[PDB]
Amino acid sequence: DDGAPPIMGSSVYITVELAIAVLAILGNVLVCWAVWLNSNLQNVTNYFVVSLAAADILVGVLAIPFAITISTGFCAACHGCLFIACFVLVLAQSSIFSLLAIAIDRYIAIAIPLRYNGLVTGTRAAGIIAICWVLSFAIGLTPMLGWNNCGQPKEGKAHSQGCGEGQVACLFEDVVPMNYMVYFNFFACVLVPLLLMLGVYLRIFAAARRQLADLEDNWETLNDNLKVIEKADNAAQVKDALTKMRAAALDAQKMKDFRHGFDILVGQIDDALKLANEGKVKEAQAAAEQLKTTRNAYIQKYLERARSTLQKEVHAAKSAAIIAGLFALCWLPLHIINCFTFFCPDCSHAPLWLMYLAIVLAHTNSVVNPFIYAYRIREFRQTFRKIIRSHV
Ligand SMILES: Nc1nc(NCCN2CCC(c3ccccc3)CC2)nc2nc(-c3ccco3)nn12
Ligand SMILES: CC(C)CCC[C@@H](C)[C@H]1CC[C@H]2[C@@H]3CC=C4C[C@@H](O)CC[C@]4(C)[C@H]3CC[C@]12C
Ligand SMILES: CC(C)CCC[C@@H](C)[C@H]1CC[C@H]2[C@@H]3CC=C4C[C@@H](O)CC[C@]4(C)[C@H]3CC[C@]12C
Ligand SMILES: CC(C)CCC[C@@H](C)[C@H]1CC[C@H]2[C@@H]3CC=C4C[C@@H](O)CC[C@]4(C)[C@H]3CC[C@]12C
Ligand SMILES: CC(C)CCC[C@@H](C)[C@H]1CC[C@H]2[C@@H]3CC=C4C[C@@H](O)CC[C@]4(C)[C@H]3CC[C@]12C
Ligand SMILES: CCCCCCCC/C=C/CCCCCCCC(=O)OC[C@@H](O)CO
Ligand SMILES: CCCCCCCC/C=C\CCCCCCCC(=O)O
Ligand SMILES: CCCCCCCC/C=C\CCCCCCCC(=O)O
Ligand code: NA
Repeated sequence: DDGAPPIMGSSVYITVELAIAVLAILGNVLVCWAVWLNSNLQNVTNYFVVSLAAADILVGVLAIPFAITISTGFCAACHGCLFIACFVLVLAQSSIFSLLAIAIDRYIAIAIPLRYNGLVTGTRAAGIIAICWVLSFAIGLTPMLGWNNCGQPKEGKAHSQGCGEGQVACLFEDVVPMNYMVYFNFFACVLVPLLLMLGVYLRIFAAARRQLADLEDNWETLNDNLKVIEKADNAAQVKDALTKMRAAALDAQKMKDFRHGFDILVGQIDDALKLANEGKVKEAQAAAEQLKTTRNAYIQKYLERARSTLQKEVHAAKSAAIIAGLFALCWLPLHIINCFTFFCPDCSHAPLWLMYLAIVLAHTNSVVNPFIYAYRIREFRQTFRKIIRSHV
């Protein structure tokens, strides 16, 4: 009619989809290759990273070819059409499970580092990954379980396209119910987990900030109470300061040169405490001055290393949170459009070109994670360089 031949816009959409598919495959194969090759990348966190890269490889290999297919409106048995339409929901759900697992993994690592290695193992991670893939199929293919529009085929459209008996024009919104897409897929299965992830990341950053402040508080307490002892004028004041220092030292103690340093510190505090209890103020103060040598030669090195470890965990959690935020940024437009279609039947449907933009944007998310790893994680970046240099 008055509209341009459909193959022209179709050709642009399909070409862009194929470009995205190539890049999603290439980048995420590289991710999987790096983890396979580099033992420094083989940890539980990165097993979920690989599960996420696998979902993104399958966006390129399967979901994008399926999206290209369903954009034609080809004649199909309705339940086969549903599979074509819904398989991408499986991969998105799997991604959400991987993203949530990564957040939780980093929370356990910062909140209870002493039991992380005993609690979060590779064997348990592989079990969780398998369970999450099964649940992703069940959630994303729930329309194949009967929550579909196949009982109400658009017969006039099927007839105009010459479809056979029992077939429909395979179009996403004709077969997939929008109440499923909004209430079940978006609200329950996407939005709630993303808000949960946000809460987990808030807890991670709050715990890091609290632990860093506790490190500096213990350091300040050590130096303040040293001054208190130096300008004390009786044995009772030295004793009070040393008793608070001994509790802090044990509290900071909670590796061989680390343990020797705290062993020295507590012993030296005990030395001065014994002199103080005998009422020997000058001798107690001189004994407490020895603590400065231990503080410079050991304690300050522990403080710097503890701080450095925490800042690396903050940096790693920020990298993970960026990937979760980019998943939300890339998928929200499509979900929001579905909300308008569903909740505002008096509003004109979002136009075809905008839907395809939103679909392309969702698919582009399967391209971006390898770049975040390359730019933010040195161990990935260096391994990528080795693979590319040695093999391309
Ligand atoms: N909703 C939706 N559609 C499609 N494809 C059909 C596009 N067609 C939808 C109708 C539109 C139209 C415009 C003006 C007048 C009538 C009709 C044309 C354009 N694919 C999807 N994927 C996800 C999706 C996956 C995860 C969350 O949402 N929603 N969705
Ligand atoms: C392991 C991988 C590579 C295999 C991929 C198999 C895919 C391509 C197969 C599995 C099930 C198939 C669908 C099953 C039924 C129908 C209904 C029919 O009227 C049109 C084709 C259609 C829509 C098929 C398209 C192709 C399909 C999606
Ligand atoms: C054994 C594994 C590896 C195969 C992968 C399973 C998927 C891709 C295939 C296997 C069998 C397929 C189904 C076989 C037959 C039909 C009946 C038709 O009316 C609609 C499609 C539908 C419902 C297919 C949907 C997709 C399907 C579930
Ligand atoms: C997730 C972040 C980036 C926000 C994205 C907001 C996008 C998805 C929003 C902002 C403005 C919105 C549009 C505002 C008005 C209309 C006209 C109505 O007849 C159909 C929906 C439609 C076309 C909306 C679709 C969704 C929309 C494009
Ligand atoms: C934390 C944030 C990102 C959650 C996402 C917010 C979503 C659920 C919000 C943002 C804008 C909202 C839409 C804004 C306007 C309208 C038009 C109205 O006639 C029906 C509801 C509808 C369609 C809203 C539905 C819900 C909506 C899509
Ligand atoms: C149409 C059907 C298409 C096929 C869909 C199949 C989707 C299932 C894909 C699953 C990919 C999962 C890969 C994820 C692999 C993660 C690595 C791992 O778990 O190893 C850790 C342990 O070994 C350490 O002890
Ligand atoms: C690495 C393996 C990747 C798989 C390659 C497949 C790429 C082909 C892309 C899209 C499939 C085209 C489907 C055409 C729909 C039929 C149109 C119609 O019947 O009207
Ligand atoms: C569509 C919603 C899914 C419905 C709920 C399904 C219930 C599955 C829940 C948890 C799985 C727990 C893992 C148990 C592993 C058992 C392994 C074994 O028996 O050998
Ligand atoms: Na993904």
